[PDB]
Amino acid sequence: MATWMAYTFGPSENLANVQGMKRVMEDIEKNTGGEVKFRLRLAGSLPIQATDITQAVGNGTVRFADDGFYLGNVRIAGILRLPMLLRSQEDFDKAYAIMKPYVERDFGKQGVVVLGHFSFPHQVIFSARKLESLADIKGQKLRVSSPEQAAFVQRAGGIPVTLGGAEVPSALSAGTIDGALTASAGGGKIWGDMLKYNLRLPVNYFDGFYLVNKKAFEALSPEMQAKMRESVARQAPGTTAQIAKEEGEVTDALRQKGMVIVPSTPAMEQAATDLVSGYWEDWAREQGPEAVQALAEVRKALGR
Repeated sequence: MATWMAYTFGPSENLANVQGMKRVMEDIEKNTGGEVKFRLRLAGSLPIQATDITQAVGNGTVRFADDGFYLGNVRIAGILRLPMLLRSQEDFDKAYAIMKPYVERDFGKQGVVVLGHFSFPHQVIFSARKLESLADIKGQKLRVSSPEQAAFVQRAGGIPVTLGGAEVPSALSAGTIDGALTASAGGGKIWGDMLKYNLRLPVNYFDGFYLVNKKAFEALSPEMQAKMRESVARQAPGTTAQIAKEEGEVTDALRQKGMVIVPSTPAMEQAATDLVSGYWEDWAREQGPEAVQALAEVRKALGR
């Protein structure tokens, strides 16, 4: 009875997030007995910039999407990416139990309902320079993807360089950066011949939400709403799982290629947390009273 436009921030079909999106949509289609079918378009195939997916879902240009660039529209969710704060999906779950009402409220004001979440692994640290400890970060120029990552690197005595993934190769060859915060299955693989050390400190997750147009979703019968929710809840962890399996595989491959892999340790994590816990509170004050309050609750729940 309907075919819905779907969009993803993934630009090609080989990506684990895109495969996961397909699994979510397949489950929805089966579970609704074909009442809700999808046509998926990949990133760039529609004139929607990645940071504008939430607005495209909210106005119905597309009806369903994954989005990892929602922080511009849902600022209070930035707690979930503060450096060193979350160490596990159990930590995410604890934090999100607190964040959920704020996040659902603010997506809802913008015409969007949240149906699920998945995660990439932690962004960790790679460098062409020796990097086997937190002390080794000092004076290194490290590409970062956010002001929150910049704040971590700066606090660790490094020099953050905000660069997009595409500028990284020539930056490495020219020596204007030494390294980058990224995942093995992200930049690690494609930049791997230009990197030698990997300190697997769990700096922050990159992540996405499964988002549906609120008006289209609320127009479904109660039974079809529940089926759609069930399907996304069932499949979302599989997206996280596939991405995590690939991260492990690529890390093992990088080891065999000669990447020096330095695992994080409890002592190292504690030291790193002590460098940024103060910044979390500064960040929250900049974001306002709700962020301050929510952060207090999250920190109580996580014990850090």
